[PDB]
Amino acid sequence: PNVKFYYFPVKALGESQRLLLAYGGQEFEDNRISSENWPEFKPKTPFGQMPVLEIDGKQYAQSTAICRYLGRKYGLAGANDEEAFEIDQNVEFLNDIRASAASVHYEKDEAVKAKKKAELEETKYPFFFEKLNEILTKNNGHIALGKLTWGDFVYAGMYDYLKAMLQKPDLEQKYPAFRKPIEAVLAIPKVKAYVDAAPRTEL
Amino acid sequence: PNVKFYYFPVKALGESQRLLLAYGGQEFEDNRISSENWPEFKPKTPFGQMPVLEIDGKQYAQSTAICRYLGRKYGLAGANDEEAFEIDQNVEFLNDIRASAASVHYEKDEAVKAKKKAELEETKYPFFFEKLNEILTKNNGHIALGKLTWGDFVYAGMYDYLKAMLQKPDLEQKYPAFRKPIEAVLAIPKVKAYVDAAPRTEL
Ligand SMILES: N[C@@H](CCC(=O)N[C@@H](CS)C(=O)NCC(=O)O)C(=O)O
Ligand SMILES: N[C@@H](CCC(=O)N[C@@H](CS)C(=O)NCC(=O)O)C(=O)O
Repeated sequence: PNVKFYYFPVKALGESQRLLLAYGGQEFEDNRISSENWPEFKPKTPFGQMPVLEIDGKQYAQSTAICRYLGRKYGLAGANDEEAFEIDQNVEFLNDIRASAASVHYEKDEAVKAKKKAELEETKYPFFFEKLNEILTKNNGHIALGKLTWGDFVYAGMYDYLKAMLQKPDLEQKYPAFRKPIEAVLAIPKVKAYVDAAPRTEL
Repeated sequence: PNVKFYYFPVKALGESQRLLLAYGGQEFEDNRISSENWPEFKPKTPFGQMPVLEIDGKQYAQSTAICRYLGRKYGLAGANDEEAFEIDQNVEFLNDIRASAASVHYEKDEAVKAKKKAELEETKYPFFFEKLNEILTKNNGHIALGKLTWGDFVYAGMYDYLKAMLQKPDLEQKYPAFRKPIEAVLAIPKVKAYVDAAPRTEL
């Protein structure tokens, strides 16, 4: 199909779709829209945001919903309702970690940012990280089902952005499992080939 | 099946599952766990939080993932991948509105809460509400597909909690469409019967 993907020139919420498209052997226009040019595209999007995936002229918005749809098309969404559920479940936990980190990162008052961070360090982060370590260990380096699923692509796509927001670049020294879903996705030749060819960004 | 649902004695994130179970004609133990007793249940949950749905001893956590699963079991998740996608997409937009309201509501510093609110009033809320009004209008009073789906139950379950966080109890005076998904769910006899029999809470 004619496929076009629209997102900013970063990984953040959109890289997981690019990686999923690479997995599926689906060639696509990687439309990396600069901040300066974005406003001319914004009213053409379903909700006024990116990412947007366009397939034969039909637009799909909302990052996780797009990854789930691509995961289903590429056989990465489990074999029945209960398996599909587990992936949704573990990805929704990942989104809580992202949301908690985002609440610190996007605080523009450096003083309030500082107290929010301290508070999360003692009350949510330790529990999130131990829980993520349990899940990655239970699933042998994967986010769900003990094998490759679309949830590994969501994890791989957002991992650096998460780390940048957590302000622990050194996260995976205490938790070497945290690298494993990325390794699983980058082990896939097509995906490795796309990543080797693609720009790098810090988030 | 033997079904048990565990959540706090409020609607917030868990009411949508109770309503979906009522729709499905699935009798269940509505286990409303008080804050004071919660800690004894917390280590028995998959992630250390509620809601948790237990079916024949197997636990399902993560609210949206549970609603999607129940929606699929009850034929409320569309008829193909593209329809299922649209529901996921529009519910993920709803979650952004919730997340934005939550960032104000859970601010414990009343001064900072005040500036965050003012900032959202001029920069995200007007766009969210117009966009939600468009979606509800396009879909004839529903969150997606122009008909009843599991996304209407998510909306119905969280609507009061959202309003309490937005600090616009008067939301649906400017936007009478905002009441419609609730009307669609409450029009269903089993669901109306459960709601008539169930406790009321302000969120
Ligand atoms: N829930 C949406 C969130 C999308 C979102 O926040 N997009 C941001 C970038 S990561 C954006 O388009 N900002 C531009 C704007 O709002 O004008 C999704 O996951 O796709
Ligand atoms: N992403 C989870 C969030 C669950 C959540 O935040 N649960 C809260 C109540 S709404 C909770 O269990 N708080 C108790 C605690 O953390 O000890 C979901 O949607 O189910």
